[PDB]
Amino acid sequence: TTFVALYDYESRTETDLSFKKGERLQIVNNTEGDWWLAHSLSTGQTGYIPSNYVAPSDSIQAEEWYFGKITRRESERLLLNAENPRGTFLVRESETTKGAYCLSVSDFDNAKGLNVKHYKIRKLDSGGFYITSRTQFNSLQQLVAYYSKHADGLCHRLTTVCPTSKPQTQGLAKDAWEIPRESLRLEVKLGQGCFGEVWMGTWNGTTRVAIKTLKPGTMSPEAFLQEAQVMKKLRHEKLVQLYAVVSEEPIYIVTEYMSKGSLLDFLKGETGKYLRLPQLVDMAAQIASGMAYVERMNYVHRDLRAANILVGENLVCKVADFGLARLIEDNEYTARQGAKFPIKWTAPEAALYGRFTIKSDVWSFGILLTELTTKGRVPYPGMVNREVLDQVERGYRMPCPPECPESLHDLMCQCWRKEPEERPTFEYLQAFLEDYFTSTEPQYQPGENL
Ligand SMILES: Nc1ncnc2c1ncn2[C@@H]1O[C@H](COP(=O)(O)OP(=O)(O)NP(=O)(O)O)[C@@H](O)[C@H]1O
Repeated sequence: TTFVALYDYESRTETDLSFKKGERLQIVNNTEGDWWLAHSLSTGQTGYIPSNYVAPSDSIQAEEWYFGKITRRESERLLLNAENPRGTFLVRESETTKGAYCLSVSDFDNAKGLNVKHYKIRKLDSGGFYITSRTQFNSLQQLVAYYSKHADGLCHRLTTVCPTSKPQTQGLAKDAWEIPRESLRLEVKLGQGCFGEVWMGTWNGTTRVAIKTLKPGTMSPEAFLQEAQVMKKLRHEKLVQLYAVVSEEPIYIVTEYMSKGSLLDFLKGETGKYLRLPQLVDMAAQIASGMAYVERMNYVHRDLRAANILVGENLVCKVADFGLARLIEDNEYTARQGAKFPIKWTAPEAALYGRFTIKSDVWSFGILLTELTTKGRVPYPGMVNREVLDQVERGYRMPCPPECPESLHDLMCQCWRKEPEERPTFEYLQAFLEDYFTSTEPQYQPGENL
């Protein structure tokens, strides 16, 4: 009946419990959802813990190398990390065959360099588990134990478990949402937007967070609180999580801190000097993935651009600042006008008639695509804000960027169709970009290569 910690966790409050990976814990109350009351069997300490940091003892989820429901693409990003020795692996659920699993392994070819090999694990009618029919096992852990000693047909002996980063807890702590202004300490100014500032800081003197401040008069706290309730329910690995808020003016917005900064700045400079097409297309794919979730949830971003995409380790990109723009009470901004309104990323029907939809976000994604292929160069280079809308209304569209493949420029043009409903979906954009360089995420090795 005991559980086991999958990761190390540091206590953030007076009532939660710290633990180290591998510690055995007794859930002495699970009547909650994301935060459970636990008791450490080794230390005797009690306290709340994030439910996504533990797994039932002896379960397959308890296995260090079992990544469960991770896609083939996501598993590849993790395995291809430069630090990973050859033979680094993970096991996950197969996407094409229900009930089946998959062993993904990192390999190096002197005529292909670093690469990932995928092997589908089928479970017979009897009960055996196998990659090759000439070798079956009664369990996934038995299989893994075998190939850790002998490659036996695999690209390399299983050597190291794929490392990963601690998952985000849902909320800063149990029941924390509308928090006291004094629970935060601002430490490093990260930037100054148009309606406030952003700082790297600390919550409760223990947790690293990002804090955005809104100048009084920007938007009504009441409307803000209603909208924050909606955004709070949006959870996806390619969306920056909203942690907590201080609803009274000056309004505070606490989200997860992205150390690598914005995509725009990462695009310009030295960080993006040797950035090649395959990298830029993968970042675009991640962005389309988060926006497809937004699409599935029937939500609307309203301010999509490279400045609003954040970067993390493993070239991870996350969609930020969604929903807020709609609350701005600024008179000029409300009329899609002013030096504060991002007209260069706005679809004509949104600017002209205020018709903001997932389709106008698709138009914005097309513009973002140009920043990604021009090292962050500003859209419509020779045009001033005040003349952009009239030009685009008459049919003007940016030409193919220098060095950008025409095929990608064609995608942008689809996103910029005059008819919003003729514009592609984010589901489509994600699939197109993920499979851009011949790779619809298929192909599994056969079995015995020698
Ligand atoms: N969660 C975060 N983690 C790290 N840095 C962040 C984070 N959020 C914002 N920033 C940084 O802060 C600046 C953004 O401030 P912000 O007020 O959001 O301006 P913006 O980029 O101009 N767009 P907008 O907010 O739509 O007007 C950029 O330097 C970002 O890198």
